[PDB]
Amino acid sequence: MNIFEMLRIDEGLRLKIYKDTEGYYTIGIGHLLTKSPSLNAAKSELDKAIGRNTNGVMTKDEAEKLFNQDVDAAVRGILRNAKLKPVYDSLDAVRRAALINMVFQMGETGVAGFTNSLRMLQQKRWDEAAVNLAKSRWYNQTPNRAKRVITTFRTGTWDAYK
Ligand SMILES: [Cl-]
Ligand SMILES: [Cl-]
Repeated sequence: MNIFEMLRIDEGLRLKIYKDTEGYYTIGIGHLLTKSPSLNAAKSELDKAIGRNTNGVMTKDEAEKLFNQDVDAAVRGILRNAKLKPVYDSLDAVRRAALINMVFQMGETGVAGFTNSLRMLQQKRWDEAAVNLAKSRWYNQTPNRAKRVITTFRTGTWDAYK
């Protein structure tokens, strides 16, 4: 299992514009298009991302492509972040994937806000961080996914995705 497969599981794959759990326009593999309420604004961000006049639909290949960019960007956002980098650097490979996932779903900024959890993960206090992570809107709004990520940090294995 790896980051890609992991996220493909959490996010799914849709080739037509759709609304995410927060009601925002999205497409592909969890690729947020816009927070605006306008579908055109969305269509417009789509065309611009892909480089062609799409009419709200895309191919698998295009989806995979945005997905690769998005992953790359998340990692890079983590590395450029003064609060995240050190966490990430201290983690093992599995757990890093968990941190990427969160970053991918919530943005660097969102994640950089879990100060306390972060600190706990840095200290390798697994059970405690898992508790702390759960006391969040994130967990309350998308509890199944949060559970998967949290177990991953708690155990350092992929069992939640098997
Ligand atoms: Cl883009
Ligand atoms: Cl969920």
